[PDB]
Amino acid sequence: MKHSDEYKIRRERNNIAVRKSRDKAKMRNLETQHKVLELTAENERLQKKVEQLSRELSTLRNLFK
Amino acid sequence: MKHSDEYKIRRERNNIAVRKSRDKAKMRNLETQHKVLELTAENERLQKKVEQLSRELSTLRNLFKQLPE
DNA sequence: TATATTGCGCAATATA
DNA sequence: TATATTGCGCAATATA
Repeated sequence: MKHSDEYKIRRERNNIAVRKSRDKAKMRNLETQHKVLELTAENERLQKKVEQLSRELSTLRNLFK
Repeated sequence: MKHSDEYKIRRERNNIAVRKSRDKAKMRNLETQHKVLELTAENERLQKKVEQLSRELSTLRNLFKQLPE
């Protein structure tokens, strides 16, 4: 029923709502992808810190010898 | 929209390709969500280890500085 | 030549 | 009444 002016307005508003809904869904998907990058970097940083602390513990303990 | 047989064949092939591409993208999203769960559990393990070792080092440093010269 | 990926429209459906 | 979400599809673009 493309000719009705009420139809044209309804499609106009739904197209706006559809694009808004899909935009939000895309941002949620990107946020999840970004969380993977953040956690990967943070886990690498924490592993480096584990290794640094272990080196410092071993150096300090060598003062016993 | 042509509407030749060549056009109908091209639309059919693209429609199949679109569904296959969307299925793959949705599966990637599911894998990414699982990856977040795996990395969060690993992050919690690493935070606990860093805290444990930091306390151990702090206590050992305190012991050594209680020594006289 | 082809398939893969993408933003979008439509209408049905879900929800307020 | 309204906006929000989604299966199906289209055509432009990206890629092989």
